[PDB]
Formats: sequence, structure tokens, C-alpha cells
Amino acid sequence: KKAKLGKSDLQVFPIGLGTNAVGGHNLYPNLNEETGKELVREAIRNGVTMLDTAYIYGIGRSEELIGEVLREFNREDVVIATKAAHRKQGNDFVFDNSPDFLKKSVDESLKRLNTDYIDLFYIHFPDEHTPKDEAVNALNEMKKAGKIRSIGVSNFSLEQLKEANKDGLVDVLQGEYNLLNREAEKTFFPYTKEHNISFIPYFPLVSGLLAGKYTEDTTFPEGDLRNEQEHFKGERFKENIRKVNKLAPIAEKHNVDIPHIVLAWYLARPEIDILIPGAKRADQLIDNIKTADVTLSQEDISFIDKLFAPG
Ligand SMILES: NC(=O)c1ccc[n+]([C@@H]2O[C@H](COP(=O)([O-])OP(=O)(O)OC[C@H]3O[C@@H](n4cnc5c(N)ncnc54)[C@H](OP(=O)(O)O)[C@@H]3O)[C@@H](O)[C@H]2O)c1
Ligand code: NA
Repeated sequence: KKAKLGKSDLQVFPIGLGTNAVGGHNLYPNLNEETGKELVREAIRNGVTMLDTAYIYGIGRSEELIGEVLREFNREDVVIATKAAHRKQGNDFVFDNSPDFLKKSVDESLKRLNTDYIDLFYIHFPDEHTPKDEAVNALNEMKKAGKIRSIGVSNFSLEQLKEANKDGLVDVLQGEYNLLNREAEKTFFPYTKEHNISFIPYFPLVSGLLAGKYTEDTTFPEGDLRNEQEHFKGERFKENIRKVNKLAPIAEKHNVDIPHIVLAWYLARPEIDILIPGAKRADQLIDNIKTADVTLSQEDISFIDKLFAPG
């Protein structure tokens, strides 16, 4: 129903929405913005609390579309989480965490979202030169001014996280985590759990690989970055496909699909309070929410844990 996100006062439905496909034209071709707006709208309608966006998502367009749909509802009923770090250069970006850039980022985010505040603001990526506790202190200024209500870091190393949380101002960590890449459990979970930092994973389905989207006979076109991901190369691809299918029975048992079981597993981790599955259309959102109805047995959780053991 409602999960508290770590040290913050954020109460959210365990299934949030990823908005990279809402006006994220730089990421996807032929996006229909009205479809994106309708998806966001549907999400809020269906009880989703958290909308996860970022500056890179359409260079601000994602925040803009979300901002338009927001006028339709009550601001206090939605948790807006956005990020910044990408600094435009030469048709490419460089990460910037300097105080001046982060504060500017917040003010520009607020204008694009057309709102008085942002619930959760992230440092999307770490830059290589700014002391991370100073970057966070900069965001902390906007927090004190009431412009953001919580701060988070993303894609930080344990060391950079420690530095950023030097004064305990980091409430959320968003990192890459899935059944094929469980490193966070050893490298981050201990610390986050300790310091009551909520952990939000991304890339939980590994491009559909862990969602039953393919078969062992699936093939991709030359140049497709997928048949170059690694978990897709050589015997790794077939191996993971054949390994994911071993979850079919559990899915059947709970009357859902493999992706629902996979995600429910992540949610079952004491260290994770919410997921941010993506979507292009409203209907897809309604299918993501079903994950929240799943309750795996300790027996199911253990099997999956062993089945997807690192080594
Ligand atoms: N740095 C950050 O903080 C951050 C945060 C979020 C995302 N990202 C990046 O954005 C990208 C997307 O992240 P993501 O978390 O959305 O990754 P993701 O786990 O790869 O997206 C889910 C993938 O699974 C498929 N899928 C979803 N639901 C499915 C279902 N019910 N049945 C079958 N297939 C299903 C989707 O296919 P279709 O699209 O074909 O439906 C999609 O390819 C990643 O490359 C990631 O690195 C970064
Ligand atoms: Na949990």
C-alpha cells in the first residue's frame, strides 16, 4: 500500500513509474507525446505515487510533459523524483556536480515541471572533480529553501556514496541491479540498510531478457547494441533464457508472468522499497502494478536466490 523511502518522509506505492519513454525523444524514435501524457495520467489514476524522470529524458521534455499532466491532479498526491548531472557540451555530455550547476539544475527543473517543489532530487551521475559531500550540500541548500524535499545519488561508487553521505544527507540510492548483476547486495546493501538509505534499482529486466521477451532462437540485427550486451553474447544468452524459464512454474502458481515474479523478488529485498519499471503506454502501466499483488513464499525467494547465484 505505502512504503516509507529510507530516511525521508516519502510514502509511496511500491510500484513507481519510469518516464524515459514520456517525451524522451533523444532516447526513442517516434514517441507520441500524448500517449506519454496519457500514460502518466493513467499511472496517477491507478494509484502510482512516484513518477521517476530526469533532465536527460528528452533534455527536459520528460519533465515538461509530466508538468502539464500534473496540473490535472493535486500536487501533494504525487511524488516527483528527478535528476541532473548531464551538462551539454559538444553534441555529447560531461557530468557536472558543482554547487552552481546543481542549484541551477533544480531551478530549471522546477520551471519545466511548473511546480513549487520537487520531492526527490538526484545527482544522476558522479562527476570526477567535485567533492561529493559538497555537491550534496549544494542540493541541501535547495532542500532548506523548500525547493526539494529529499536528496539522492545515482551510479555512485561505495566510496563516493560514503563521501556524499558524510553528513547523512543522502536518503536514496538508485543503482543498477537485477538477477544477473547482484553485486549491489555485497557492495551497497550492507551500507544502505545500515544508514537507512532506500535502494531503488533500475535495469531489473535486462532489456526483456529476464521478462520472457525472447526464446533461445531469438536473433538481433547487426549493429543492435543488444547482441553486444554480454548477457546476450555466446552461450550466455541461451543460458539465461533457459534459466529464466525455470521461473515459469512460480509464475503459474501466482497467476502472473515471469517479469512479475522477477520484480516481486527484488521488492522482497529488505533494502528495496519501490521499483520503477518503464512503460510506453497506459495499459503497460496497469500490468506493472500487478507486481504489487504478488507475495512470494520464503520457499520461492530462496529458490530464485539459489537459481541466480553469482558464485
Ligand atoms: N542511471 C539511472 O539512474 C537510470 C534510471 C533508469 C533507467 N536507466 C537506463 O534506462 C534504460 C531502461 O532502464 P530500465 O530500468 O527501464 O531497463 P529495463 O529493465 O531493460 O526495461 C525493461 C525491459 O524489459 C521489457 N519488458 C518490460 N516489461 C515487460 C513485460 N511485462 N514482458 C516482457 N518484456 C517486458 C522492455 O521491453 P519493451 O520496451 O520492448 O516493452 C524493456 O526492454 C537502461 O538502459 C538503464 O541503464 C538509468
Ligand atoms: Na522490501
